[PDB]
Amino acid sequence: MENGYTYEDYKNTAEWLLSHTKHRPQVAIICGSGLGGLTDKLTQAQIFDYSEIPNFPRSTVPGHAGRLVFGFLNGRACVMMQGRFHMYEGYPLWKVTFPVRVFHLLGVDTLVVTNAAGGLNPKFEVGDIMLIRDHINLPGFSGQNPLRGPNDERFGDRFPAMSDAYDRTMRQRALSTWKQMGEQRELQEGTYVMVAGPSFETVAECRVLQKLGADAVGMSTVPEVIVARHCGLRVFGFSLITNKVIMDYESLEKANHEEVLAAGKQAAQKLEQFVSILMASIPLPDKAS
Amino acid sequence: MENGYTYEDYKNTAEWLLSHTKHRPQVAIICGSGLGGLTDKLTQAQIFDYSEIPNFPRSTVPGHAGRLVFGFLNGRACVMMQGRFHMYEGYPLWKVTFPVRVFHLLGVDTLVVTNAAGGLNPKFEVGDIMLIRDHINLPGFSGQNPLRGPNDERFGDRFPAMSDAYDRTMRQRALSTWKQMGEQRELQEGTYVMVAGPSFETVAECRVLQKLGADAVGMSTVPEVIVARHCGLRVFGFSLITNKVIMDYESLEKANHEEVLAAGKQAAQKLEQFVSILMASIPLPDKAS
Amino acid sequence: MENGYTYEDYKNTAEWLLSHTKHRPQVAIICGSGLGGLTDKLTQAQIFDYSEIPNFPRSTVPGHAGRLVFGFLNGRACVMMQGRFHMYEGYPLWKVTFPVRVFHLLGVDTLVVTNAAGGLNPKFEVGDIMLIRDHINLPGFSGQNPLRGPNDERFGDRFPAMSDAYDRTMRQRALSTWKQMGEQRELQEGTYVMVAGPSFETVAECRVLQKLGADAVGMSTVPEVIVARHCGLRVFGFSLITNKVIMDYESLEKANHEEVLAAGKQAAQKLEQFVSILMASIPLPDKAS
Repeated sequence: MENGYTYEDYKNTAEWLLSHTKHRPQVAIICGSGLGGLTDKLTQAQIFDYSEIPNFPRSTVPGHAGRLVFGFLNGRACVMMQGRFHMYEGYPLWKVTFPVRVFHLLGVDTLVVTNAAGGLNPKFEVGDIMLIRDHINLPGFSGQNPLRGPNDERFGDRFPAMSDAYDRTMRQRALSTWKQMGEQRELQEGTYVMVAGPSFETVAECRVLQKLGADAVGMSTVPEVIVARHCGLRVFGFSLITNKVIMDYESLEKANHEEVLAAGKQAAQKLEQFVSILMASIPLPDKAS
Repeated sequence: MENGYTYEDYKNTAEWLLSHTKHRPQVAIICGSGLGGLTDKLTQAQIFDYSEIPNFPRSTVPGHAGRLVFGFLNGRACVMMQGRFHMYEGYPLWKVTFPVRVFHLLGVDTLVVTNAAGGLNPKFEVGDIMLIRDHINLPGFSGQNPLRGPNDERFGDRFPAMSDAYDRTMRQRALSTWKQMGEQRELQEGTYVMVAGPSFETVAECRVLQKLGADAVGMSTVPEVIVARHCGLRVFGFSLITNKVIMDYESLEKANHEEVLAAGKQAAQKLEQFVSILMASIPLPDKAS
Repeated sequence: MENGYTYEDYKNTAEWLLSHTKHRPQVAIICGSGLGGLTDKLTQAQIFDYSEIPNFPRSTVPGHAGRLVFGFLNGRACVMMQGRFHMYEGYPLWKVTFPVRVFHLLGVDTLVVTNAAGGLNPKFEVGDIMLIRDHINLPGFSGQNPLRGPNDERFGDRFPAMSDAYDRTMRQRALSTWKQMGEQRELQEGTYVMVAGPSFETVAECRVLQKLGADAVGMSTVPEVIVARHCGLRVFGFSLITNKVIMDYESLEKANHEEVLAAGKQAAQKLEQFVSILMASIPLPDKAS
């Protein structure tokens, strides 16, 4: 089953993208539930809705918010994805991941991946920010992987490693910075595990997920990271912790992400600022030092 | 990948169903290996084979037993599914689950799901009845989920919860009743884990299944329960324990479910009676108390 | 979803195979990364490239090495598969497994399955040979199983067991023989777990894989074994251990299988010799004793 997308298809989409924007971004950022809020911060912002870009997986049903805004965020030139794509939505992983491949041909060397997890480690408060340090791809344990097909050496190897996925440096460099800004609560670090399907994890499941030694759980970020690294992109990311998964038999109270009122607002604002002062710590190709 | 079934398709099938039967059931029951034996108990029984109902996933190869019999079981009006459908049989989960959606439009508020598991908890005898208390969907950990596609708000939310799947009340109300009837052996309670594929679990696998903290294992009941709850149906179910999965290196004796002689007969008879005196404990919409 | 291959399709391919070769093999061997090296050992060797056999899944992109050579190895008549097929390559499991079914109709009663794993047990050196003793099919935990469809009683049952997969005798008979030849290092024994997708296991993943109690990991050998046993073939196999999966945060050195220089040569040579003196321990249909 090869990818319905042929190399010329990306070429095409990059080019296009590169003939409609005087902008050459060095960083792609992927925005997650209640986090497209970061696109307000850009400067020289230039917005293109998927619908409009030649082969772009167009968005489904949930709302009018999902487009590609180019701009300037603190010194570095970025591309930002508002509204990503998930497996639950019906998309083959060669669709969720398409963006990353074009970003490659734009000329992006770094990618920050945001998301809003469920925490599973008993020391996490809704509000927390977790530096993804690692992942657990269950979907991939079974062949649900974006690199599943004939390989495209123009993209990468056949068997890329992942010990290594989320940069040690941008991870040290992130840790330091939370010093810098001198924040209240701590900037967690843990493993991120993915789970596909839309319904939520029951309680035996929350317990497997936790015995597997995961700290947050969600329905995104691993496909995109894998094919990001396949391509040699520098990857680092964070998780906004919204829920706090029940590992005991009880009457859940909970019902939202950010919908309620400050749930995503409050905690989402701090990561948006964090991500924004981090642009500064990301090496600049012109390594003219 | 949306569901090959469009809302009008259910509408159609319900209607039909509702213009061929003077019966309006308030309970659907799903019968599992060696348990269609319950349809003998109905009264005012009205039988319709799948083949005959407009979009109904028609049955495969194993035998002539698989149809939909409406009737009367102890006071409540039920619909009973003799011979369910599995993933191993080749069916997308939007096929295994179709029935549940029509039951929805029939006007069913409750669903009991029977099945015959393998026990994995070292205190279970073949014969036992386990109240499923919870589940572990491995198939779904990877995107094999029935809610995988664009959502149908007429059916439900996008991200339904499952902490909650198997009613606390019908579960207390079941526990009590085994008192009532005053039975010999005890009515177990545990977690039910699903596994797709037809071949049986080897011995390292039986051990993962058990470390994951499951108590019974099978190849059904989770899809149907998930989309049952998606729809706000009251769900409760049981497992008949037929085998007793080997977690040590040895020469299995075993070879059947019920095929042998009383294997499914004996133990299947008690659950059929149990299910039958439970109709009485299920609330009656006319809540005229 | 039935198998795109209909019984007449195998018939056809066997026949063909059986009208182009005066050879009737009693053993199929499946060769794995850096192990087609065994075909040099045959005698009366007769080579047929996939491309050429009527329905044979033809090979992809990686190189010119992948064909079916019949011959004579120590007394027994074998068929040897140079270059197997994987899920990562894009193949439905009814494609990876096709070969096994024809071997069935050739008249093969035994199958040895080679492969080159990653070791996960902390006592294994790259170089080691592990007698697969058992398996963990994650792909199958989710419905990615070769027996997924309508059953073909001419092939087998519906629900075949696997406690039993890798022969106790050929396993004792193998153990003894490493005595016989009197080898330096020991002939390991452990559980083999499969994982699909091409990229490599990160470090939380290596830890799940190991908590699941696996000892080696790879991207082959379980489909083929399952449908081999479905068919009542005697199965036994080995793993060549090439890597030594990182279960700690560190800077991997590693980069190859056999590519480097003696990595696959050295260790691959010993298994090829081992497999070769084992032909002698495999019962001979003419049981004229």
